[PDB]
Amino acid sequence: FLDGIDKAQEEHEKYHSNWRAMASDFNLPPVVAKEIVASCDKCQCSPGIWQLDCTHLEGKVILVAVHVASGYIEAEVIPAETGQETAYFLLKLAGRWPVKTVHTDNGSNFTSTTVKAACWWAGIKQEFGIPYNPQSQGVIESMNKELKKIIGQVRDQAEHLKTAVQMAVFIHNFKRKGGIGGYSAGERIVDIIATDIQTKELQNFRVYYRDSRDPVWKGPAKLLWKGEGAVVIQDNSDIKVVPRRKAKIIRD
Amino acid sequence: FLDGIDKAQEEHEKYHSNWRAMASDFNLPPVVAKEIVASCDKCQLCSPGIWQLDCTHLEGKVILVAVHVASGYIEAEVIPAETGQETAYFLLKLAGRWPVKTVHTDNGSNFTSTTVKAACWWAGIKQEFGIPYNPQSQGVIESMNKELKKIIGQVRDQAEHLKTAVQMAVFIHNFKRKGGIGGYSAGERIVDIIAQKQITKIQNFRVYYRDSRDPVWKGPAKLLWKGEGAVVIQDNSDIKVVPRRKAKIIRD
Amino acid sequence: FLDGIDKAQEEHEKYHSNWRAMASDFNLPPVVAKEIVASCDKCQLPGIWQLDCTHLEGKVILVAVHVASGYIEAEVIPAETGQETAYFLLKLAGRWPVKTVHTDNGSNFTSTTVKAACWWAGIKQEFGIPYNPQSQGVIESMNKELKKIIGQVRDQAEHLKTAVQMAVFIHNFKRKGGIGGYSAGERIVDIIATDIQTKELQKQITKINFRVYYRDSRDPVWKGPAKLLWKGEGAVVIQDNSDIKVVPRRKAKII
Amino acid sequence: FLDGIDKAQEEHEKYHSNWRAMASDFNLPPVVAKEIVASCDKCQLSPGIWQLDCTHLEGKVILVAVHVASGYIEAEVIPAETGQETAYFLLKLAGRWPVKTVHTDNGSNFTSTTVKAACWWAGIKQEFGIPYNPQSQGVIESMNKELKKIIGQVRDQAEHLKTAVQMAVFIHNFKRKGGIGGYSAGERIELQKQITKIQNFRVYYRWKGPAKLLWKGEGAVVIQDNSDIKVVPRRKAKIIRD
Amino acid sequence: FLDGIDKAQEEHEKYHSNWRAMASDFNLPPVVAKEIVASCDKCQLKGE
Amino acid sequence: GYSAGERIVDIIATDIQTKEFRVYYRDSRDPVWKGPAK
Repeated sequence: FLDGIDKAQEEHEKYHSNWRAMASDFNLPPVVAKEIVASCDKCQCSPGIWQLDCTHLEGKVILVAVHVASGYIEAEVIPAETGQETAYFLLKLAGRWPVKTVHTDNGSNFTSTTVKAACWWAGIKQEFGIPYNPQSQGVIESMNKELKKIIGQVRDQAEHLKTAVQMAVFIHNFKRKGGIGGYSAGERIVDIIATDIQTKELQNFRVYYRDSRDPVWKGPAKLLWKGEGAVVIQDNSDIKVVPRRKAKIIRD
Repeated sequence: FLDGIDKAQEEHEKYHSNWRAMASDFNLPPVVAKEIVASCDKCQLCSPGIWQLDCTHLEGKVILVAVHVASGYIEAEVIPAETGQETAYFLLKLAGRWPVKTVHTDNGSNFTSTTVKAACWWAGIKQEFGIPYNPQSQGVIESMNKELKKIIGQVRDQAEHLKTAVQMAVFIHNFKRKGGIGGYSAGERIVDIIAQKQITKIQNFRVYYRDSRDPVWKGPAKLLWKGEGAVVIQDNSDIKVVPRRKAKIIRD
Repeated sequence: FLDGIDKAQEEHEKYHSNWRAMASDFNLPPVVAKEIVASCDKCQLPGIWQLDCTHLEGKVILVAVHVASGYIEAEVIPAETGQETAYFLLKLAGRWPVKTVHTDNGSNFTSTTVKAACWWAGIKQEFGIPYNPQSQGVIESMNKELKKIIGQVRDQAEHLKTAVQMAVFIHNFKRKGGIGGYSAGERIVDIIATDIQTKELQKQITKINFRVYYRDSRDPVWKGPAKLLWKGEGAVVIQDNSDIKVVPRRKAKII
Repeated sequence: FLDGIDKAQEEHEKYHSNWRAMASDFNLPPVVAKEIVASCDKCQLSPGIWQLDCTHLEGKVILVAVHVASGYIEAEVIPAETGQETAYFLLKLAGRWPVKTVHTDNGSNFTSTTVKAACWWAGIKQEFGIPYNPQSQGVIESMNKELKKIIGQVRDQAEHLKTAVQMAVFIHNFKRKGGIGGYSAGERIELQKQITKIQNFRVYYRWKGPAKLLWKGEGAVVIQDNSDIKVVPRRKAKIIRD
Repeated sequence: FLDGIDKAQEEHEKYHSNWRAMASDFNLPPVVAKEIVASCDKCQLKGE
Repeated sequence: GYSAGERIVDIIATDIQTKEFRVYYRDSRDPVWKGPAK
């Protein structure tokens, strides 16, 4: 495993990624894997949802996007805060992935005409203001701070801070694997989108829910699932989880 | 006649069928079709996955014929010789076109040949020799043999070699002769008859866990059921429900 | 058109694609999509099949593929003459309802026999480079994968032709994959049943044909034919060259 | 799963299909599924393969990234043909997909050192010349022509190429669905960790020599000794870590 | 009737004879003669 | 043809059915909330 040890050490010389990742390069139990971090001086929901934000590191404007469900990053140093350039970058996000809804604030950096045209052409919905759960915004701001610490480290390696911003984007996409089972943002992204296509396909049995309180039976309800203790059904826009011994079964 | 009726007459001269096409597809009145068939000298007027096979001779040439019980969709090809090896090759060619599961023969020496058994194995085709155990196909196999012989009796004027005339007759009997229940050509009916996939579509569907608070936690769920206004997904050791607005579904 | 079809047309104006979306996602009948691409100045462009050849181990192998599902029909051909390709194309035409075929301009397809085969069976053929040779690249990649398959199966078959057939079947049924791990057979059957239902849907769509001849208003002359739009008791609405008119049924004739 | 194991092994005796398929017959995690290919004599043998190229249009330079395995095309307008911009674009590529090896046209702007530097610190390999598979060789130019044709219609709705290029890219990524069954390029576009976790254990069974451990189920312990796979009950063997 | 259909059409492009005239002259089933009239644009001159 | 008694039955039932809090409208477009709306 000396080759694996050398490879993991080089990886930390380049990436300083999570020790959970480096356990893979070591191909060794965690006890040694902690040593690379210990010795390291700088160390020791719908798939179509995205959010856009901004930060002002070192007097420059950095606009960052995150896929909420997986900790993915898409970022670019923007020359100016004008809505025209944000429109171009939102065009990029929309082209590269099937993005359905975007959560930003009400500011003119997003309510400008160009952004509205971008959403109109690409087919994206946007929210303007405070989301119902600003803890997600707090999480992405914490991610912004972690990217900033990352930058405070990488800037030893990049002559231009913009390039270090990109370097961080990639480090967090792939090298910094963690959470659940130590997975990179790329892995979660890919798993989520494959799940999404299989769920489009998933989206011959109908049920007459037997409302014994009348007593009466409901009409041609659909069977969204036949669990073990209950049988979900949908009735127009309402989804009523019926009792498993009080649901008729019609085979179509 | 109308351009459509003239085209139908030319299609008759091409395909030796009058009533089965223009009376049904071309909406010709029955009187005109009856007059045409009167003038036409060439117009003398179970367990899906179950096929027959048989051997026939004509003008010193051997023809192996594959039939379908469930709609009378007939495949055929001229054989160089009655030997078993050619029969095995033809049955091979059969296997890849439709999910053949069990065939019945006439216990002939060329069919009891070992190589036939070998092909039936490595393809996965079962042999049920003797006569079929359903009192419809027993005379139906010979009736469709007679039908093919009669079709060739008219086709032969447009082919000097049987090797092409046989395919001509096969196309006629597969599509240009439409009848039976509502006037469905054998090919159509077999489309219908052939029509685990849906289970395997959703086997690896994991879900980004959220809840009614609309969070960005995106826990490592497994999709259990979809529909009726929400989802049913397991959360580690427990079970909950989430509206469709959240709980993004991805492949594992 | 329907709100869905109007939305599809607006999405075309937004995205400059007609057939790839409304024919597949919006379940539009192929005739309407063809009419739209014909009218679409920005669109220069189940019955589609392609035929090709390969020269594995010094022998000629001619392979057909159904574009929409990854199906295979192949046979080791004794020679490259158009006579035998005519016989095999006869086989393809008999076995499935094949409407159009995409090959090259070579004499292996422009020979007289192939033209007679298309004439008898009712098949159209393209000769040359298709507008999207990436499909040809895909089928060539499939040819290479069949060749790797052969490099493996030839441990099992005494005659390479038989291994060619074995591969045909393996890819038809056993090698299920894509979308939800489906065999070429499953996709083929789904597509053709959907095609039957779309013929029925096209019939019911075109129902709502009718030539209407009518006496115009104050005009002694009868005109027509106009397209019928709506038929009440006593009156009809008619389309006479993009000019909607309302005519009492006493002054109209519906054929 | 012994029935599943036998079925997958027979399938390889007949088909030698992808181990990804055989994971289904096994109905088991990938660690065992790799073994059928590993033991297969005709087996035990490129997604992550992208092209890059430079194009010009109306006096503007456009760098285009393609994917061989589905024709999913990325692109962006470049301020100038210099190498540094190319390195920045390739950087931006690295973080979106696990790019592993790219091929170029040996141009001076691509043979520039900074391109090599970026390919290193990201971990991207360069295979210059022309691709060694006779599909992408004409496919790269065919998709270049496709992008040019798409722009030929897009241009009426964008006065600057910098936006028209992204318009064409979104069209070619999703709004053009075709190929096998009509799948848009975007749609078309753990086991090793388990293998690495267990490959440091040695098993002594019945005592016989050391064996490579493969699985540690609930009722058995599958091993591999002398290039042969033997199932033993759990109590009949001892597992130690080396 | 194949012979008579071609003749009745030629006579109809001159005379526009109604369907009974074509059926009597060219020995036609009433449905065929009616189809000849029906597909004439110059013979559609009466409402219901 | 309703005698006064029946009509008054009807009127008083209508009356009881007709017998049968301030809000901050949350303008998320800003996002912002409105004042003491009634």
